[PDB]
Order: sequence, then structure tokens, then C-alpha cells
Amino acid sequence: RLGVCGSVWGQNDIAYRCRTCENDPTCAICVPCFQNGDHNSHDYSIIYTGGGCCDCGDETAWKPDGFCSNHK
Amino acid sequence: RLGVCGSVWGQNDIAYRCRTCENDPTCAICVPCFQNGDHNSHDYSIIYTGGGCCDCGDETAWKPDGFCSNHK
Ligand SMILES: [Zn+2]
Ligand SMILES: [Zn+2]
Ligand SMILES: [Zn+2]
Ligand SMILES: [Zn+2]
Ligand SMILES: [Zn+2]
Ligand SMILES: [Zn+2]
Repeated sequence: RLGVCGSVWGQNDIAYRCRTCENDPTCAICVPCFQNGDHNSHDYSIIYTGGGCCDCGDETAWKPDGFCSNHK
Repeated sequence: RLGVCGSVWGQNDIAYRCRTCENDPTCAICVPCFQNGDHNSHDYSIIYTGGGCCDCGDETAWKPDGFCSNHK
């Protein structure tokens, strides 16, 4: 559609790591952002976050081709 | 052929609005997707996007009959 997520996790909340899309190993995206992007052949995993915030839409934390349809 | 576009616009990049195909007035498709679909008697216009991403292939933003040959 015509035009950062920043959703927040608590201690035991799950999220996705995607090693193909991350800027570095501390980056992560929320489950909705993961589900609305394309990671089909990517090396992704469900993680327990220990808290933090979603990197989707932030080119300094996540590769743009890994953004979801709502944060491009 | 056998089986979302998500191409991204910058601020001053053009795209197409199709009022016949859009799910709402904030939806748009890129020029290649417009040219590879059928909008013959549709109420379409070239627009300056102000940024965003192409909705072609996403049934939640665009009517499937409006998808191009590459996103069906
Ligand atoms: Zn998110
Ligand atoms: Zn997102
Ligand atoms: Zn990925
Ligand atoms: Zn497109
Ligand atoms: Zn298309
Ligand atoms: Zn149309």
C-alpha cells in the first residue's frame, strides 16, 4: 500500500530470529511481521526473546527484503 | 505459469491506482504489475506514490482479478 514496527516483548515472549535477514545476531522480528514477510528459504527460528522490540522496518537492524508488507 | 510483489517505491516514484481493483484508496500497484495485468475498461490513474509497496498478489489489498501474470 501507499506509505518501524517497534512492538515490544516481555521476558518470556516468543519472536523470530532470521539469520538471512538480521543485521546482527541480536536482531529479531515479531511473529506478525514474520508471517507477513517472505522468509521461505531463510534460516529462521522461533526464539524466546528475553524482552526487546521488533526490528521490522528498521534498515539499521534488518535487511529491507526481510520487511513485512506493513513496514515497507 | 505453475506456482506478493512487494516492490518498494521511493518518495517521488510513480505507480498505478486502479479504483476498480483496489481494496481501498491507499492501495496501489507498480507499473510492471499494471502492464502485466488486465485493467482495460478500469478506472485507473498514474500517481506519485510518496513511497510504499506494490499490492499485486495480496488479496487483502487488491482484488485477485487485478493481479498480474507473475503474482497469481
Ligand atoms: Zn513487528
Ligand atoms: Zn513489519
Ligand atoms: Zn528472512
Ligand atoms: Zn508489483
Ligand atoms: Zn504483479
Ligand atoms: Zn484494475
